[PDB]
Amino acid sequence: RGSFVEMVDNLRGKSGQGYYVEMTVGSPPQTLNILVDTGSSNFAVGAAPHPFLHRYYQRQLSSTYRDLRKGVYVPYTQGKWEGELGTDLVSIPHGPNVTVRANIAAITESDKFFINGSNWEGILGLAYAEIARPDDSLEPFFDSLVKQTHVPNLFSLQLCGALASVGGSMIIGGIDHSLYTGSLWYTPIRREWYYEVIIVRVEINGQDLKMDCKEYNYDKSIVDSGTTNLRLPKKVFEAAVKSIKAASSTEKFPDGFWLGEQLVCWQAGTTPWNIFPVISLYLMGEVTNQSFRITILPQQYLRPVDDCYKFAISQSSTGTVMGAVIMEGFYVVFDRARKRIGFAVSACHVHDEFRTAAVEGPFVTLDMEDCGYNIP
Ligand SMILES: Cn1cc([C@H]2C[C@H]3CSC(N)=N[C@@]3(c3ccc(F)cc3F)CO2)cn1
Repeated sequence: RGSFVEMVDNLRGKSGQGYYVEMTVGSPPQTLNILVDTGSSNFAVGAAPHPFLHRYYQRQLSSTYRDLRKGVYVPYTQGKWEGELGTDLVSIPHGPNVTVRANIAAITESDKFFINGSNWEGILGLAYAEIARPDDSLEPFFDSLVKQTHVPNLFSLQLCGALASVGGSMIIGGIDHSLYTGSLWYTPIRREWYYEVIIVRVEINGQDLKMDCKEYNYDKSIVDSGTTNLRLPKKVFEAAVKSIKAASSTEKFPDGFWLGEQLVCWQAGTTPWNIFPVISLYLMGEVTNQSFRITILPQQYLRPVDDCYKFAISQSSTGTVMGAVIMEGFYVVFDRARKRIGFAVSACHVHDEFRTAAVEGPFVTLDMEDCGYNIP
């Protein structure tokens, strides 16, 4: 359905600084680079001359700007942004040939939000209204896009990985079959807030972690393009590291490396990928008692920083976060229309002659509903 040439390679970025898409806001159009984030729900752009910014939204130059006369305050774990709500006309030059009236938070103050040295000036929150700030009445961009146009209620992301430049594709309103190999396998979206999914089993080199599956999703598991690492609940991180250390034991590394406090280096071109295990996440499938598994390589979880690397699996207190470490192995379809997320082997994933990332199924998995966490 099935080919979108003009949207292929519409994402850029720098290692660890996120993936961005070009957008225009206002009349006449003001071009801005916007970080693509499936982990949030606000469209928010710099609107004042912060030193780190290449450019910013100048509301005084737009005839289509409309003030909502309402502020928005967004503290989060690692920083904060605040702004003034309004609406304006928005387009995506390397996206669908449409213009929509969307909510825009004009960022007037922030802390640890913008990245010194990055090439983006705003964020595109692609998740659902439930988690939008200040509340669910502030319609997210994608919802406005689907309401105002005939663009189908789906988008897909191919994040390619390799400060080294990164690239990828955001296919808005469809799937591009050239971006993946094999078949797409779908997992249900548990609830429409974050893109919440259920992990039913975890294996390290095919060796099951043997944990109560509720631990894998404590307190949620999400698909997040705005996070670099694969983040795991503390207990799961503890078991995964123990197992990865055991499989990779032919070479010893300091405790700091596994905690991300130190790097590891090998003479350029000699990285011993073969000693590092593959990581498999089994996800809840579309049918009762049926699952599938996605498998990533050390090429996804050992990130380049003499070839030096950071261990990009880390502990979380906010549940599993399937960030770029997962997304870079796969073509990911956010099939909002059918409340499901599809995964297929990415045609751009980094691998070697011995192993490739994989999406396999079906598998028989019982009691999968018990894997989801519920607040008592
Ligand atoms: C629900 N909600 C998310 C939020 C925040 C969480 C942060 C960190 S993780 C992420 N995926 N996006 C954010 C984020 C991502 C990349 C970045 F360079 C700066 C950021 F702030 C934006 O939404 C606020 N409320």
